[PDB]
Amino acid sequence: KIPFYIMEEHNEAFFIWHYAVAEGWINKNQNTLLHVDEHSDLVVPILNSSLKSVNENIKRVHDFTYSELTIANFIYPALYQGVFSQVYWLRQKHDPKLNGQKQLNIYSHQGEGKRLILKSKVDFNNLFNPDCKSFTITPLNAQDDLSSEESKKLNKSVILDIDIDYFSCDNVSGEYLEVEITEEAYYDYINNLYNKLRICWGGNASVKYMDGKYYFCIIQPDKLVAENLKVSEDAIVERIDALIDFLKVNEIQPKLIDVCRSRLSGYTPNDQWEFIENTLVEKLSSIYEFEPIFVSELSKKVLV
Amino acid sequence: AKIPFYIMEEHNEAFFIWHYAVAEGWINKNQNTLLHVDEHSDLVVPILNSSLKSVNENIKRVHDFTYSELTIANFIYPALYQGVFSQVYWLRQKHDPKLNGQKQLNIYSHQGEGKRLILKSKVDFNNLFNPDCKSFTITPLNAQDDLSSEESKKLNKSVILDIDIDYFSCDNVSGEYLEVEITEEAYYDYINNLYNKLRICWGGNASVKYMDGKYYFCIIQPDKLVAENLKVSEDAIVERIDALIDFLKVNEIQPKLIDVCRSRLSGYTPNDQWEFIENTLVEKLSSIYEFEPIFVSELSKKVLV
Ligand SMILES: [Mg+2]
Ligand SMILES: [Mn+2]
Ligand SMILES: [Mn+2]
Ligand SMILES: [Mn+2]
Ligand SMILES: [Mn+2]
Repeated sequence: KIPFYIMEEHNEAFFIWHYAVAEGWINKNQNTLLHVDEHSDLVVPILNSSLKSVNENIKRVHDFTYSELTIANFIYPALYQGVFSQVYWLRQKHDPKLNGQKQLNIYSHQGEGKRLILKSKVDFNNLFNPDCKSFTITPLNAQDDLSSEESKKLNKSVILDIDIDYFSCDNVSGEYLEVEITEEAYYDYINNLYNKLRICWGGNASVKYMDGKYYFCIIQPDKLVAENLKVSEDAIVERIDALIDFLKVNEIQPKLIDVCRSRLSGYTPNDQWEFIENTLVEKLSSIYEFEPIFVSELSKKVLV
Repeated sequence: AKIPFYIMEEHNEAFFIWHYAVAEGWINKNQNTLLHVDEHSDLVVPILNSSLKSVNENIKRVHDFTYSELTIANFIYPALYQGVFSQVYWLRQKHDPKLNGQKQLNIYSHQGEGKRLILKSKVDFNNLFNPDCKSFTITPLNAQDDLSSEESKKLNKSVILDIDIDYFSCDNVSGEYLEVEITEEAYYDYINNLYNKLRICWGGNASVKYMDGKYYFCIIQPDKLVAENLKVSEDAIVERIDALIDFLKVNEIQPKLIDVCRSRLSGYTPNDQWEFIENTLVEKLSSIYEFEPIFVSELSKKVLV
């Protein structure tokens, strides 16, 4: 049986990886992240906690995961800790400019493990620096014919990290961020000349009134440049089958599989997420042996 | 002849002052130089709800737009798109070493509507004779720079002296700190729900706080202690004001309009220094220029009548 885990939001993947190392399902380091997602999740985080200290025990990892980790900044931390030595990002259609391997290195400011710094060329000072980790991020497609040399390089301690929004996505519902505010806060935003929030926070940011309630729209997606990434149930099935073929052809045997719904964040359509998860698990069960366990089960063992 | 001199609280108000200066005829409609003396570039490209073509119609319209869609960092490119300035010179204490020489840039609006601004490094073939497309330069400067006669000649044309007092002494941590009053429901969902969208999207870059029976959502800097401190001493401030006054004398700068921004309500200028910086700056500017400083409120007064 392959360890198989399902989470609501992607930051939880960090907790699952460290749990797997603790139980010994995957190795301490030199693992491969097969990151199957519409988004790269390669935001370089600044953290309050040192990633050196977070690693010590699983209870500390759990608290960090649901505190400082976002749904787009959870990979570079795992790379800085040396959990993965190479990342393969699988997408429906990649940007044309970005193609082939990318030789990168990550270190923290003054070795504190708080402010991560990304570089293409390894600095002379970071030569034989334990803080500095070298790795490669590669853009792949499910329809890519992979060479015998490239196939060998990918197939080393593989973690199959799948976000359901890979198959069908809604960036408009996903990007949109709001918080309910008081009438006093709403009024000051519009009418106060020097309301810091209006004149210091740009983009599409706004305040709105609905149902006798007030909201600060922190982030509104640009609907003019928004692509229609929501596809039919047939297109989803086709896309899931294409992933199975990529895994079959490259003879991928994961040491850990994790699935992210991304339906509470709204990136996966709310009327599809059940169909995509159910169909994926069915299709994954045809080539792999596993028992799907919800991430809550891991939390309960840690909290007690 | 006195130089029109206007003091404002926040930098978005500069846009209003520039268009007022055009309407009165203190400066020309176009081909002005923006001498931008500030710690921050204020070169955010804004996507707007109002067309910048329509905003320019009358001064009331400009005033409404300034206190609506503008931020303290996106007020320059709208003025460049409207053709108010043909070149910007950014005066900073210490620039990025990579940033050298004049940057040949052009700005145009999506479909010529004047709502969505698009910034480019080279003029697109379609925008070669397009009157919606404006060509300009943005150049870094230092107060210690000795300009050539060719350089000084190029720069010293219809100058607007645009000073943000955060150039002399700055606090980016105080300036970047934002908080908004939220409801009980919003506060307790953030606290109890692990999948609350504010939590999972922003993590340690945001937080919530309870103060005097009220709830706030706060945008915060993680590892705040390690963040840079640009707050300097009064002596350093005086030395830096003298350095500017010397640069203005040496290059024989005679501004058609001076505007000063406090940035103390936004908190970019330290609250214990802003009065000292402003008073010293105005005192040492009067040693090389003749003017009577007027607060931006007096301009707003006339428009709303
Ligand atoms: Mg706005
Ligand atoms: Mn993801
Ligand atoms: Mn995703
Ligand atoms: Mn400014
Ligand atoms: Mn400034």
